[PDB]
Amino acid sequence: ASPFRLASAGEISEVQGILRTAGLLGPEKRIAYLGVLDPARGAGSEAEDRRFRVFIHDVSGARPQEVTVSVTNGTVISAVELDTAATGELPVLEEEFEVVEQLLATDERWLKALAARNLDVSKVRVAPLSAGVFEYAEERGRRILRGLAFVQDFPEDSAWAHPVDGLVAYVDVVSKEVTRVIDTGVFPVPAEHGNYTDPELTGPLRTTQKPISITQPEGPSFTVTGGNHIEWEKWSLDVGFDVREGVVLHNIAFRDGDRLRPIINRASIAEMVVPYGDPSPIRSWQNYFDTGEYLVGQYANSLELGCDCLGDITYLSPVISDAFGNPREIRNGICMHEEDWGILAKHSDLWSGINYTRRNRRMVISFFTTIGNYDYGFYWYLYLDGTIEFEAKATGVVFTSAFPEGGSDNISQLAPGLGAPFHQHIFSARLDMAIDGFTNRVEEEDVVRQTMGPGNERGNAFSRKRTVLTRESEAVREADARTGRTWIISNPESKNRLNEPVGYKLHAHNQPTLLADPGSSIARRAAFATKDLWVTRYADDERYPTGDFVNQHSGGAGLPSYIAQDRDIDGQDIVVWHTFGLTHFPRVEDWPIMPVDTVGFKLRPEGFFDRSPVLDVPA
Amino acid sequence: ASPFRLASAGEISEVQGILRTAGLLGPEKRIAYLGVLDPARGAGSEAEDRRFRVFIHDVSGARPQEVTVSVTNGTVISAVELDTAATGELPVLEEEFEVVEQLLATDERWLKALAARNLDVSKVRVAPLSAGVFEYAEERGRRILRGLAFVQDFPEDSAWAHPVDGLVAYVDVVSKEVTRVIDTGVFPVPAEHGNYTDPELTGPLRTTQKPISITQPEGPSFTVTGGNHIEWEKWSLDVGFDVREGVVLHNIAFRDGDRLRPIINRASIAEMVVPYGDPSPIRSWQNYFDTGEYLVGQYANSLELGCDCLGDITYLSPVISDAFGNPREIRNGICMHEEDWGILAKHSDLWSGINYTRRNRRMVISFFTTIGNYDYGFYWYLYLDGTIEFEAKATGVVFTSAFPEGGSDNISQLAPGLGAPFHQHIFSARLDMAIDGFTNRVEEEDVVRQTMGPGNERGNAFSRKRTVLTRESEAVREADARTGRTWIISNPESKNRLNEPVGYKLHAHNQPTLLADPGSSIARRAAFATKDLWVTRYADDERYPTGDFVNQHSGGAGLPSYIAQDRDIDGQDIVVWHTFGLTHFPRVEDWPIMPVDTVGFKLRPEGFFDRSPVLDVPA
Ligand SMILES: [Cu+2]
Ligand SMILES: [Cu+2]
Ligand code: NA
Ligand code: NA
Repeated sequence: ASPFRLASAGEISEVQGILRTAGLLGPEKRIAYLGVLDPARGAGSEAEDRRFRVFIHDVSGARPQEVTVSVTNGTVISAVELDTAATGELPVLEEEFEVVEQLLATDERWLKALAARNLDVSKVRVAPLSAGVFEYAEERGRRILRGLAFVQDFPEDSAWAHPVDGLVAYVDVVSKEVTRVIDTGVFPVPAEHGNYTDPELTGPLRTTQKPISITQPEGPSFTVTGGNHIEWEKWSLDVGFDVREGVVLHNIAFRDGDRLRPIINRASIAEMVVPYGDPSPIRSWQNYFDTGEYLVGQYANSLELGCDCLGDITYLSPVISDAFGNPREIRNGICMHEEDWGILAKHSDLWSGINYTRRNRRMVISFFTTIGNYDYGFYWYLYLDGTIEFEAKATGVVFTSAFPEGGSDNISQLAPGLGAPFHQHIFSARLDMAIDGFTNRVEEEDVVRQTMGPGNERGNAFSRKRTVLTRESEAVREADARTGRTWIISNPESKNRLNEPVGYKLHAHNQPTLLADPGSSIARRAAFATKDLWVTRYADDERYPTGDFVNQHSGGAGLPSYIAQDRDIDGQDIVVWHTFGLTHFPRVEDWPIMPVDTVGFKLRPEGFFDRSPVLDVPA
Repeated sequence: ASPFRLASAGEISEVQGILRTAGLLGPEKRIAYLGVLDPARGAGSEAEDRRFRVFIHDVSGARPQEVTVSVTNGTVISAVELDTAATGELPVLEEEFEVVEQLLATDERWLKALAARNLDVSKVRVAPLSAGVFEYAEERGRRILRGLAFVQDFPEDSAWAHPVDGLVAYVDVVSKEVTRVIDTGVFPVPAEHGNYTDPELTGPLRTTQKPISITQPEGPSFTVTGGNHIEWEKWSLDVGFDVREGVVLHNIAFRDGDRLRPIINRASIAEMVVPYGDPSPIRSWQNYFDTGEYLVGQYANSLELGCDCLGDITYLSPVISDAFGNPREIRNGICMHEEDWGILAKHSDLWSGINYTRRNRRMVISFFTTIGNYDYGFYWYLYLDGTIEFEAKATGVVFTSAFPEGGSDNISQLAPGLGAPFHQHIFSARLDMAIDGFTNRVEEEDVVRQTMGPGNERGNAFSRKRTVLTRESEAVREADARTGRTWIISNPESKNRLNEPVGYKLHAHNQPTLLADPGSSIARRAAFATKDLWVTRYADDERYPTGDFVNQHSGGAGLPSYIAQDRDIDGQDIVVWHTFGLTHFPRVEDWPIMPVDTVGFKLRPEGFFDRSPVLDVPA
């Protein structure tokens, strides 16, 4: 039955077949995105209709299309020609990755720039970098990538150690033309290698680590049915996968006694952006929307046992479409396991004589992706006590530049002559809430300090206040760590045994939000990133905080447009969008490969249950 | 040699003998605190002098003494009589715990109050609660405890479910007199039990948890020598234990190539306070300095294998003095183990074809203590990548009251008629820094946003600024989460290969600090808790942010007194004092036994190393 099951090879093949039969997938067409759509609200009672959404690119220069297909019924539901100058370009295609370097290698301007620096063109790697929207009128409606160069001394060399600063190129990847080559002057190309598997750099490998063995002799405590339905320690959910968003959780619910109680209808990382803070014209345009522009799911790693995921691991192997509509498996792309999480609850009582200790555990659902130099792990955690948590783990190799003679206010030094421009990695978690069902509301809760005086003669009292966000125009909120600000999602029509509305409290890390000037291109294209919390009324076409087409798309779409509708969110079907990020001033310790750093958020039950939900956990 | 070794049973007995011989430990004397002193600065070339500090109480009413003994030389170094009305009372004595209930049980005022509520005196437990300093002039110079009552229906009942509100009593535990009994009127005593091992409340215990087995077939990767010297994955340290502070870390250093590089000379939790935010006179005086008043180390639990600490565990069993100077072992009081910590670093490179993944681990040193209703786990972590972290885990049973008819702005409802007053748990970590040696300084680092305009035409630039804290008067700092504020401890005389001062960066959680009105008794007694970061010049007698004697002691000592000296801290031997805490508005899920919640901080290397320190970690 499972309408939330993962896409199968057969379903993608059938989408291909339906598109072909309908005249929409001839030899010049390429699929830039393909994913299954979620069931409509209230569709459970009706029969399944598995629908897929497809963005089709045309290599001959014709306009791209957005298409929705019914794989159940073998039909095309809708097909619409896109005007990309207006609504945005399609996501970067796998196959364009090589094109920037290939075109530049026979361009006379590019070759002149390389010859000035005594660089062999065969050794020069060029990254295919998203272009954004700046002052170049000719780029409007054209698929552009920008190119930054890095020297690779030999095939196994880390080119990131050898950035070619002072040089950037712009390329039309459809007409296959180089539009601009900018050379602001030569900088020394940093000479030290950054080869972290070279014994010369690592030194002798440590022989001091003794093994750690994590086993489950009776297997894991979770079950998987229907391919992707998880049941674990009162929790129930479906693990989806999408080529854009990556791992998506559906139908997060908790079995409280005899009742399956919904909590979150859909949880995803709906966008992530990496804005750079270096004003050099060589990099001042760079803002990588890894999710919206590159599609993080499509570059999910195959994860190796005992290396990437340790313990008793159950894998999912999601299937995606290649550029022609053939199915492609990402073998062992999703890890699922439970792990011990220390003490859950403990008390040694002075009067009863009873000593009591219980252990915690969490269910982990993760994937790891690679976008150029960056590698990111996306981890969702469900805990015994009802807590839900997301954690992003950032690693890879830092994006480099030259380090200016005389230093920099916007770049860190990593090695002689080698710099790393300052940047942020900013995520948007889209939480389609369903606290005990769909009738929800959000309150902002602040700690309230009280003045010494009447009613508080010793000046010890403190309190809190809650402010209901009633309409979307009032629902764009900022952090206030000093006042312990959190946000509670509750169901005003579902009360606990103490007659208080059931709820969940979102605890943010209160890291800095987008630092760019509010008048910048990135502040408009990533408006979501300027505020910590947004609440919208649910709509099926409001999927991403940046809109459907982010690549080379100005403001116009996404959260600021959604919120303008000023819809009722006080006891309605709502969606929370939480912005959270890492602000990275690279350190020498990040070079030549960066140790993991983390950011995330959690939600904890807040009067959702009638007492602790973990009293039945055994010793 | 090991001058940082744990106190032995023999040393404690020998201190007893030296005190007895000196005429300082007759039959009326009791030891309220005993601990080993750290070696003086510059020791190492000179032979060992193990010195112990002792606070000696007199049950006959004589003035207490502070005494320092050289156990090496068999001498009393110093003995001084204390005027407690001036400098503070000694910590609460174990033997005083029973006294409050016992004295109240034959007091006619107390009995009248219990009779008004139809409570059998034999069933009424009375907590021995620290008194603080308020308006009661007769308490000055007297050892007072206050008593709040909880009914126990039978021996194994959790009395916390049955608070007796409207009633409090004050008792002189030396003269054995009840000074005051206050009855502001009857409240219903909540009737539901809170017995978390009663099958009627737990229901059938889960049978769904399959085992998780964590083993190390070759044993652990760390060594223990000299009883408490740890070496693990380049780290070196000594694990101390004190009855006041609990686990204390000494000589944290990292072996970088051939050189042992100090980072932190001493790390401890030097105070922790639990202020309550209920303005009822029954509780408005309550502020529990678990460390300074009660001594958290003395109540450290014996930790059961597979239950409290999971995996291949190495235990220390610290020895403390009882009230008479006899040694007492806390068996398995400190857990030591290493554990896997997910991915350390990972990159799959598009150009080199090299795929690389390494796992992280951390060394864990912990203890768990119980202070009445509260139980707290203190965890120190050292990570492969040079990160140092502390985590506190708070659990136990919440402190209860009646829940007022018509609600409360300062108390949460947990069960019918049962409340939990709002409170905070606020810690002070004292980090005697030694970044590459003792010549250190602290900078406050904020993110700096930049305006769009000349030099920043696209409005993307961002930067940071660092402000050196030059003197103690400038070194009392507050959080600013919005600007990503951190604090860097560096050595201005030790530079990395890039000619930059080596450093470590402190990352705080930026939780609310002390909420009480600044004119309250607790704001003065816990002044440290009002600001996130303090920096002092090291002095051997500046051990606690609240001074040596916290019990019933007004302001006048501790950090505000130390900072007044306005000493140079710019390239000097300095101490960082970081305040961090949890603000707890109890939830129904916290009842009848609370799931663990956490707070802490970490320090990460910041140009301390010349490149990543984990390049030599094997696959
Ligand atoms: Cu980064
Ligand atoms: Cu608490
Ligand atoms: Na919703
Ligand atoms: Na120091």
